[PDB]
Amino acid sequence: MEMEKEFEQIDKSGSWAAIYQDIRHEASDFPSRVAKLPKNKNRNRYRDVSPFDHSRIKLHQEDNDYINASLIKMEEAQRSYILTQGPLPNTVGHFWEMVWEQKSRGVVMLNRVMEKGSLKCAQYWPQKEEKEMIFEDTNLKLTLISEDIKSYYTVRQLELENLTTQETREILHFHYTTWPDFGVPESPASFLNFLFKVRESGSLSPEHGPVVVHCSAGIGRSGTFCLADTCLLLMDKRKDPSSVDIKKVLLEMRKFRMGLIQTADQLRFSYLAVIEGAKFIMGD
Ligand SMILES: O=C(O)C1c2ccccc2Oc2ccccc21
Repeated sequence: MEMEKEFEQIDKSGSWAAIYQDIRHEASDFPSRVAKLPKNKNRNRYRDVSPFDHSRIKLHQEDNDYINASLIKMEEAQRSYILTQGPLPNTVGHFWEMVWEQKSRGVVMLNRVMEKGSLKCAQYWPQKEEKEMIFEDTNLKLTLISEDIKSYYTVRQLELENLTTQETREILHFHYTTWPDFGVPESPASFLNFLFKVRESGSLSPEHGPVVVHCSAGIGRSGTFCLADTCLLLMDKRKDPSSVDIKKVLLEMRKFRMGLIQTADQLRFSYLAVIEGAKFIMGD
């Protein structure tokens, strides 16, 4: 069923809350035993958001390999994403260790450091060129190279170098700064413009490690970004683009991380974004 007609049918019937609860009911439940070990309590931002054991990212260290981060591997679409929480004061070094070890080119940030008057993640990147950051626990140095501030978002060029050797890779940083909590972007227009800037950078392409995507919990806004990207890629690949079922793609993605899409409004906005974005994919 053309999603655009499925969309109008749900809107006219006002059944978004009903559709959303049906997804919640059918979603995978896998163990998260490593996340719940007492040694890891200060590595989790939210008691109720944990990576499954089968899909969690492992840090390359013998001491403690745990980070709140999941590998979402889309087979039909040939895209991978790492979804993670906003870094905590004691996990900013782990965060950059993961980017290094997984060979990522891009970090996508969908939250502000402060929202609703509370801290939603650590200030984990440098704000001035001449004030670099050193992460002593993981032996990394991070330098701001350049910053491009636009109306809806900011792009930063960062230098990451192995202080174990001398390997130097440049990481890009895509910061959406207008998205509110459990809320929706302004018009899917600015969110789609942002998604197309990440794509144009190379950050989502198979010559690199998976993109790192976060918000505060790494399930709501983060979920909306990977769901919209994968659904548009499928529409581009298939003989019949009307065969793309957004609810079925979401349930596939929920095999790899719990809770993706946090509200019925986030589900509705994901539909809107894919419907408006398809008007480019199909040749306009
Ligand atoms: O499709 C593939 O060749 C491969 C893959 C194979 C089986 C299952 C999942 C899967 O995911 C991805 C994701 C990105 C790139 C390649 C793959």
